[PDB]
Amino acid sequence: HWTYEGPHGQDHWPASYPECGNNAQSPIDIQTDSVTFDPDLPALQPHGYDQPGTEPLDLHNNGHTVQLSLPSTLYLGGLPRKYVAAQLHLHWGQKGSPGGSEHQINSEATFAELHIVHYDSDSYDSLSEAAERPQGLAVLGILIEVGETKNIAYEHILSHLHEVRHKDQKTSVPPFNLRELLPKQLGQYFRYNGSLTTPPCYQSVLWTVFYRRSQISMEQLEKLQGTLFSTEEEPSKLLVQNYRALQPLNQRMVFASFIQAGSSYT
Ligand SMILES: *[C@@H]1O[C@H](CO)[C@@H](O[C@@H]2O[C@H](CO)[C@@H](O[C@@H]3O[C@H](CO[C@H]4O[C@H](CO)[C@@H](O)[C@H](O)[C@@H]4O)[C@@H](O)[C@H](O[C@H]4O[C@H](CO)[C@@H](O)[C@H](O)[C@@H]4O)[C@@H]3O)[C@H](O)[C@H]2NC(C)=O)[C@H](O)[C@H]1NC(C)=O
Ligand SMILES: CC(=O)Nc1nnc(S(N)(=O)=O)s1
Ligand SMILES: [Zn+2]
Repeated sequence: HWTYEGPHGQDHWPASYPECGNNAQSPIDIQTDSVTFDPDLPALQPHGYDQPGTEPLDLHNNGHTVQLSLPSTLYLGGLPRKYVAAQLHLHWGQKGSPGGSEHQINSEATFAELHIVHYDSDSYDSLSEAAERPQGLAVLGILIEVGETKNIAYEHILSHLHEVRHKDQKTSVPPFNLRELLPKQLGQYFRYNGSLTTPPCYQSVLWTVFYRRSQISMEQLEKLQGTLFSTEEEPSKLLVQNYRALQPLNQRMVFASFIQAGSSYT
């Protein structure tokens, strides 16, 4: 039903999904000269990331992104509640165009963004249930840029895109070290209250966006940008530009878990 572009595109989401028009939405542009340092923000502590179970993980092209199911044995230990892993997925732009990430830092987008989705199992029994509640979800956002060499960790995912080119196709991915999908310096991140960046746009996410970026090769990017289709069959249409436009900060506070010399905040 909903899409990024067209009649049912993002500019029209509010006409079908009211919350998409609300005022504490995601993604946002994080301007470091406006964040507030919070010395009490804990280390994230991803648990079980190195070994996401022993069974093959499902990889699904759902027409809007490619999504990897994750076992609830993985969870984050440094949050207000116990948030267990449910899935991760990606947002990107398109070959020959700039951008592709959802969040921006100091008004600069990167080529793609990885979202690892967790939900509060202390309070709820499923991802879908938690997705509609206040701080029901905790999503980790990793901005992805292009580096000089192939990133093996991301390759564990990218090497399977050709198996799920059509919307709704699925394939299997052997467990791999998920920690390697994360950038360096896990201790430097931003934290704010936001929402799902796709319809229904529920304001249920406690967001964590890392300060440092992960890097994939130029070739891995082109592969991410032009393999999957948004269609179930012919004619085929490439799944591209699946990132939502920036949403107004609307006076929310963005907190930083770190501070350094020359930080634009004190
Ligand atoms: C995302 O949005 C949520 C919802 O708005 C925010 O949650 C609120 O966070 C504030 C923290 O600033 C909470 O208010 C403070 O509560 C302190 C007591 O905390 C305990 O008790 C509360 C209430 O039962 C619990 O929610 C909490 O978990 C603790 O168990 C008070 O000590 C604070 O008062 C002091 O500071 C104020 C300044 O605002 C002074 O005026 C007071 O005199 C005093 O010095 C304050 O009341 C609030 O309870 C939270 N609401 C909910 C529903 O959780 C998140 O902070 C926000 N996250 C981000 C990253 O933006
Ligand atoms: C059930 C569930 O997780 N739905 C989501 N919708 N958008 C998400 S995102 N892009 O904000 O991570 S997660
Ligand atoms: Zn996402």
